[PDB]
Amino acid sequence: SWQAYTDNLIGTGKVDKAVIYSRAGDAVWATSGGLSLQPNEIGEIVQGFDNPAGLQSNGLHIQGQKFMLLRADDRSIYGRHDAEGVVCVRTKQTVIIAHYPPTVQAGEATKIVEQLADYLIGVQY
Repeated sequence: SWQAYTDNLIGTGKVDKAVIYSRAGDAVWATSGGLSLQPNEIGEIVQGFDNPAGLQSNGLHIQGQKFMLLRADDRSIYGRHDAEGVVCVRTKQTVIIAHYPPTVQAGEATKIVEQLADYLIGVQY
């Protein structure tokens, strides 16, 4: 029920768009809210989990829009563009990317996406 995860994320209202890619970033397993990434944009994000150097320099591009990297480790990468942002989290088999609008506080968006990541990870995904 990959679709249930993304739908339930946007259902919370803390995230307005979300996509679950395979870890390799080569397959869309679920999408909600029409978030669309170009093949190279998803390639940059996937790599960034291992080496955020590039993302620190050029920024995160989501649908052509540029997001500044804020935080980045082996599992999470957070970005911002004015009052809106993007949360990218890598699990064992997927890469989740979610967008939150200006009407939402980064802390709430982040927490809800991270909680899905906790769930999938504890279940081998």
